[PDB]
Amino acid sequence: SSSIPMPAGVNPADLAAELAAVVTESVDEDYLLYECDGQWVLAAGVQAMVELDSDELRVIRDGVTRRQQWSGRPGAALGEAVDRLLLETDQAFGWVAFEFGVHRYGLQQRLAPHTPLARVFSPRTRIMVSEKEIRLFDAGIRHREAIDRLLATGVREVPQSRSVDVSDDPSGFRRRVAVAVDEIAAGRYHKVILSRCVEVPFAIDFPLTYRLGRRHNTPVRSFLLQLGGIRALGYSPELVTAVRADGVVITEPLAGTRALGRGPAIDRLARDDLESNSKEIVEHAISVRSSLEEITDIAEPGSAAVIDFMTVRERGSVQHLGSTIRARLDPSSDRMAALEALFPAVTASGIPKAAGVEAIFRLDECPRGLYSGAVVMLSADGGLDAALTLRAAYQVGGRTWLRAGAGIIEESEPEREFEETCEKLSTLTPYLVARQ
Ligand SMILES: C=C(Oc1cccc(C(=O)O)c1O)C(=O)O
Repeated sequence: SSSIPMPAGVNPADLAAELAAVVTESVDEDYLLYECDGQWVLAAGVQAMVELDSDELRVIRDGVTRRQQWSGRPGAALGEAVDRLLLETDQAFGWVAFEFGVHRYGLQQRLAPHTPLARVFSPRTRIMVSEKEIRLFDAGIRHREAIDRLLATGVREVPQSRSVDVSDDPSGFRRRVAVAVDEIAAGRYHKVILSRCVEVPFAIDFPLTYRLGRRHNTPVRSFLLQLGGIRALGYSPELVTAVRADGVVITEPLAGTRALGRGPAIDRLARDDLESNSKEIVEHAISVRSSLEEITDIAEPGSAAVIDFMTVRERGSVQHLGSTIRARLDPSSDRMAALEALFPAVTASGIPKAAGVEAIFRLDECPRGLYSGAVVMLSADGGLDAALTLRAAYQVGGRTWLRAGAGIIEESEPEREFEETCEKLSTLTPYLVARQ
């Protein structure tokens, strides 16, 4: 509801991130930038905030915090609070923790009090950036003036990045991998994704880092946020769930990994290896089966289908085997129920789910929080778009970190699994812009 023609030699990702940096800073506000199918949506300012925790639900608007106790499904509690936000505004944005998906698998009591499950907000203003134009939704005079100043200033040149060491293992990932391998060999579960955090020993400039890393990655979705004391950015390699206004539900499971970006002929050899490797084919097949079973739980009988099976999905520093699972949302179900059914992603949890999710509580640094959760965009028309939170950097308090994991199966070796985490961390490590 008002538009500005997109400038000549300006990329949408660069202008969207610059608007997020410069405009929100001049007004000192929180925001969330979400990239979805050629559109960069900047959700600027917080009109109301839904905070879902393990023990309480809070809705915060114009200084007033309303508290509620909730029981049963976290999805039903969040759904009720978000539908309310959406009666007022067209779109809501936020993040859903890994911990949101534990209730389905009987692990609710394992959550410590005040464990975040989700943060979803109604923005005061939305600025939508595409190749076509810049659209303004409910932008006030002060914001419009700040936008015009940004367009006249132009985009900042991105400085040289600063390197980070990913070779150290302070959290004993190699040790934790060996424990999971022993458990799988004993028949406890088939696969588990374990992870490790990597401390970034300097403050980074989130918008500039986002810009730099975006030039070198091909994610399904991307985000940049500053929300409630959390800064985060990511190049999501997978849609965990999308629910369209017409009832169509999609999930894009990934399983299997090879390095990418190492040179054309090297990348082709790795691509050919991935597509013919029995170990990778088996795991992908098993994951697509698990994913189909989950989507079946919320779909119209017999509406579930695999529309893309076992194809190479290129993701910057890595390439994965991917499938697309499509269904029709059953009338007895809803968008939150679909999210819960597909949560946490099989890709970043384990198989069987209940045993794999429980192994993560024992064998990984918990709560995972944003990592392996999702970044979400919800619409008043019933839409839900949820990007899997992998290939992301975070800043909370005075701490900046990266996080990456690997799929552990019976044949897994701690050394090769550690190397696999290095490949995934390389989606970001060469593009970290130091804060100036
Ligand atoms: C979990 C991470 O990445 C992954 C993505 C897709 C598949 C796998 C897998 O192991 O089959 C995988 O490990 C991470 O980037 O932290």
